[PDB]
Amino acid sequence: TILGFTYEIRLVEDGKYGAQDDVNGQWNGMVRELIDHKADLAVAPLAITYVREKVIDFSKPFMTLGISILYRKPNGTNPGVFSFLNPLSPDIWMYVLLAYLGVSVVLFVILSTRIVGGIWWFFTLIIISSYTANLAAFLTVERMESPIDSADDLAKQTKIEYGAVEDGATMTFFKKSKISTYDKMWAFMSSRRQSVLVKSNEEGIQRVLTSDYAFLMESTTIEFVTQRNCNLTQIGGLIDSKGYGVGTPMGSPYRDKITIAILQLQEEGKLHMMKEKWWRGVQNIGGIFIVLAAGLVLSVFVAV
Amino acid sequence: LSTRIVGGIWWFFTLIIISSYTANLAAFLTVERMESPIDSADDLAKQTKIEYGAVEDGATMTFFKKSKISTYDKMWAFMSSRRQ
Amino acid sequence: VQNIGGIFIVLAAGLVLSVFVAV
Amino acid sequence: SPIDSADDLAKQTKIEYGAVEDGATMTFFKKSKISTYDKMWAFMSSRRQ
Ligand SMILES: C/C(=C/C=C/[C@@H](C)C(=O)O)[C@H]1CN[C@H](C(=O)O)[C@H]1CC(=O)O
Ligand SMILES: C/C(=C/C=C/[C@@H](C)C(=O)O)[C@H]1CN[C@H](C(=O)O)[C@H]1CC(=O)O
Repeated sequence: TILGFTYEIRLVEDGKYGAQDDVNGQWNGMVRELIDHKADLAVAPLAITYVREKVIDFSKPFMTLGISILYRKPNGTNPGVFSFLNPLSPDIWMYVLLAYLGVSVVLFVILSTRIVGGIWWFFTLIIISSYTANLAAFLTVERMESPIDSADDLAKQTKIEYGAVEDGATMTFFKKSKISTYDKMWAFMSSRRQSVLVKSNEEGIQRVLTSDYAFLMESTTIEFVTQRNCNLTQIGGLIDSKGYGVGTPMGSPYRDKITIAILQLQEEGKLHMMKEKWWRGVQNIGGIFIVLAAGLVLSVFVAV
Repeated sequence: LSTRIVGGIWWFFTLIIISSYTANLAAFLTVERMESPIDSADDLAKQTKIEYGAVEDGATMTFFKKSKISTYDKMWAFMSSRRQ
Repeated sequence: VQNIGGIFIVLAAGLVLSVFVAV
Repeated sequence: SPIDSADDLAKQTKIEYGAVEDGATMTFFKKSKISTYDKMWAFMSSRRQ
């Protein structure tokens, strides 16, 4: 509507983006389809990398983004309704019930009262001391466990599997990266090549749903997969800033008018409205209150 | 015996809520005392959670450019990779 | 168990001693 | 915990450590195949005075 050109959409024959093979230097995907002038405009969301900018021409990026880490929501901890069997296991509960039965059967025949009260005192103090120590240890081992906040915590671990789509920046960005943690990421990608280098974004989503997987993927599509699926989460900030631009052949005379039109659309903020249109659209303690209420209503029922 | 068991469950209730309070405070104090901040120059070059940079190009940046230590050189490469 | 069973054993021995006191 | 070997002081930083200025003790962390000895070299370079 802003330039008056008529256009026809044709699917590329291999269904993949612009990459190259190192065995011959031949590009394939978007770049090979664009150097031979088979198509002119590449509106498909390509990344503005370095070597793909060097080979073929890009417009100005109409929006920016980065790579980030997709993870399963760690919602495995929930007390729920009652469920106080898990803290202070019922072996201890039947032990103290047998102790209460023993003091109840001694209570019929009862200088004796002072020592019975004393042994009851330090028995209850030792029991409550052990329970407070165990609960404090349990809370400080639960609180010292944290989710993987960013890429450094994922670099510290190796048990949770991680990876990205095969080629297309990601690990080819990591081999063009001298950061030692990201060098360890690239060494992991080389060492664990044969399991997690899935090209499809569907199975890269699907491996997070089934397995304990982290998936390195585009920060824009985080919004789409979190609007669709509410069981997923984003961890980490933004690694490095990239963008989505328009792919043109080298020396295309239309490209200057295309980026002037992109800046004209961004002058009024035209992109944001259809971006939002297409892209948006203590209980562990609570049981003892019920226990005290049941005991109070039992005392009320036996009092009358 | 009814007043005795009401007093017993009252002492038990305040006992268990102070027990949970002590466990919560002990966990909070243990996490706070085991938490340590960053002070060394290697404590920023080790992870990517903290980003950093110099004022501009010049004596700050050319010292890390000439870093043969491979400790300032690693953070130099990190800040060089995302100079924008 | 372990510590708790030993505390139970000590409690039973003290109960036996209190019965011996009560005679 | 008390100190047990060089890997425990490799991650440690509150206890400073060093060696002779010029000698053969330098060349263990000048050339090494373990990154912990590189961390001790970083410890020497940060505390060269
Ligand atoms: C998921 C993906 C895979 C690319 C794979 C390689 C082998 C390719 O065909 O260039 C694409 C999606 N669009 C991205 C882009 O080009 O911006 C690219 C991945 C990426 O570069 O972040
Ligand atoms: C035992 C020893 C002691 C230190 C000597 C220094 C203080 C000196 O007089 O230069 C020597 C042995 N040869 C080493 C050297 O090559 O200087 C040095 C030990 C070392 O510092 O590695």
